[PDB]
Amino acid sequence: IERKLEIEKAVTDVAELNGELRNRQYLVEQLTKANINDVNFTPFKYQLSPSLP
Amino acid sequence: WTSAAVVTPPEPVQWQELEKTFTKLRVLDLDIKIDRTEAFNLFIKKF
Amino acid sequence: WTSAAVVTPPEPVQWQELEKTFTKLRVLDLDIKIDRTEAFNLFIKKFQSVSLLEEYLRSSPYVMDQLDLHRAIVALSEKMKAVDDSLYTSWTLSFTAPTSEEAQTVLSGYIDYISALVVKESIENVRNKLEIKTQFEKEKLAQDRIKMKNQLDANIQRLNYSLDIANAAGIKKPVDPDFSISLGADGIERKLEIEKAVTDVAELNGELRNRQYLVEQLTKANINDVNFTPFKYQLSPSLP
Amino acid sequence: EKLAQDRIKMKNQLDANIQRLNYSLDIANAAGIKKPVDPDFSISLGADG
Repeated sequence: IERKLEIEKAVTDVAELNGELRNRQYLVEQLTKANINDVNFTPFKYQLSPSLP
Repeated sequence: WTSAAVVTPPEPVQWQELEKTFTKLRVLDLDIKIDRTEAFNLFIKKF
Repeated sequence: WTSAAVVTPPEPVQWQELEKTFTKLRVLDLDIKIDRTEAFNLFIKKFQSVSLLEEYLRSSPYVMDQLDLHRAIVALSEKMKAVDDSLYTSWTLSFTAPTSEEAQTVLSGYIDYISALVVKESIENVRNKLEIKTQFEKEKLAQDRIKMKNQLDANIQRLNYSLDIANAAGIKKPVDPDFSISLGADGIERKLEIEKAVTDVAELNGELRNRQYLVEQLTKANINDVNFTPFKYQLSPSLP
Repeated sequence: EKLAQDRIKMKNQLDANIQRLNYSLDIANAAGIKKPVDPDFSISLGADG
């Protein structure tokens, strides 16, 4: 018990023993890095493109 | 005198560069999208 | 002087080559179909397209033999018609020309020009879904691999604090919820160190190895130009 | 095609397992447990087994 008490007092970063917390940091990093680039699309389809009457 | 255009809501193949950008944020646990018919209604609305 | 076709949504037996393909992919957990009634509808949607029709006309040699051109092409384009005619669904497609062999040839050809577009689009839609599928699965494993590594890392730091507590209570041979001591300081030591020598988390994990197998087949899989018909003839274009 | 793909997924689990069994042989040894008596590398059966 006394060894265990001393190990937990020595904990500096709660994520060192925590996988969830670790992969969660990784999410926040991946999110922060990710970008939406200027993609082009046309919000419609032409049955008829503008006519020359 | 008069020019016209016949316009319909866009088809899947037109959406492919948009479907490459949504596969993640889907991986990043973000599921979003741009609904073809909703994009079209936004056109007719602004037009 | 008016040629006519009656078209119906295509029969199952016309879908067999497309079914052998979608089955290859279902195995790779890609549930992808082309609804026969959907292809029939996109067929009629394209067919009703003035823009598409003028393209066909301007590019057919048979129409061109026979710049007041734009005015002629706009006129021919007014002689193509499609009406919807109930047991099954069926549409009647028609075109009218000065001669009867002209009327049938220009209808026949515009049907094949449209049928070709729809077959190309449909084949590209499915490839598009494969490139989204293969994309997804690779980024997800790449991402799950860094999550397995991270977990193994916290599991090492935990085993590290297990050794230290096994020794502080003098359990050195075999036999707690946070730091499991059972194995005892002797095992926990050889173990603490087999876990320090792992280089890829995939070594001790059937899942991750199998996931690479998927991401492999998905990358080596091909959708090959299939040749189908988005409809079924009741009446092939007539000789009026 | 589903069999051909599962026959292969098995081989991968069998391989992943051999590596696991292989590191149990070593943890068995270093703990003294030679004869028949763990969550990640079970040594129960003891090194000779």
